[PDB]
Amino acid sequence: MENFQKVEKIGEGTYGVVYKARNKLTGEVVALKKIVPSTAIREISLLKELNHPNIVKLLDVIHTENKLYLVFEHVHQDLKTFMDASALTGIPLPLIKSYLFQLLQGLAFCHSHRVLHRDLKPQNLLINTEGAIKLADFGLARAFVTLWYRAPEILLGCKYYSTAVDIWSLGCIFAEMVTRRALFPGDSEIDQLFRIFRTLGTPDEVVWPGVTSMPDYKPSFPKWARQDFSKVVPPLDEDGRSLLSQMLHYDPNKRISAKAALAHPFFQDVTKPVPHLRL
Ligand SMILES: O=C(Nc1ccccn1)Nc1cccc2c1[C@H]1CCCN1C2=O
Repeated sequence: MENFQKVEKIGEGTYGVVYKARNKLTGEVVALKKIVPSTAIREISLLKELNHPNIVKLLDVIHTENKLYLVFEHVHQDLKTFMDASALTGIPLPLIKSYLFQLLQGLAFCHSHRVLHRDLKPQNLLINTEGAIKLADFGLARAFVTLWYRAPEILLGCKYYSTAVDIWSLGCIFAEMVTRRALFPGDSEIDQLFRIFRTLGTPDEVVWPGVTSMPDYKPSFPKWARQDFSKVVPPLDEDGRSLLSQMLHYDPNKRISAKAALAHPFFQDVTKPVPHLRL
């Protein structure tokens, strides 16, 4: 719109292009997402009221000339760029633990309001100079291609997934921060499923009741044995490995909720360290 001066392209998701921009009427720098179904307008208005320290604030919604723009608060850097900048030494454990803890508080808040993210990835986790991290793009999937973070139930064709899909994605991110390598970098839906099966074991009715009756399950899937987590995420300690194994349970009903994960022994010594970032 005319009240906004675009400074540059921040990025672009499936739902649209994002720009860093200046709001001439306030002078504030903002993240402007250019995306209209009445249903959408409604759902979005709801997201506007959801306020929490670990969620990127939706400042305003501009439905104009039959176009839809979302104006969000701007946050200094994304987690992916910080991970790449830290690949030689890795992110310090105390910061990994602070970031996971905060992300769980945000997810717990969202989940209590029945809002799922559905597409968590490093690119949409934003960090500031003060040690905080925030979830961006939450609620949009509902409102309106890396498969690395997708829960198995989505890959198997389940249409009514729950809050548990977000815990799965967070577990994959947790592992990636620790080892500095993506946990399941599949390049197609089937390759993704198979990379998951090769590490966690092909699922069956014992570990996942109902799995064989999922829309895309095939009796012909290969049968791989489960690997030990000590091999998958060294040097994560045993408390960290136990929390991770619970976030990665195959059955969505057995997967740990964001709320219960906040009381896990892993977080007993959390602190809030300030990162070493270059903007
Ligand atoms: O504030 C932001 N900063 C930033 C910095 C570097 C890279 C990306 N973003 N970004 C920001 C803020 C609100 C919403 C969105 C974003 C970007 C991140 C990926 C997709 N986008 C969104 O939908």
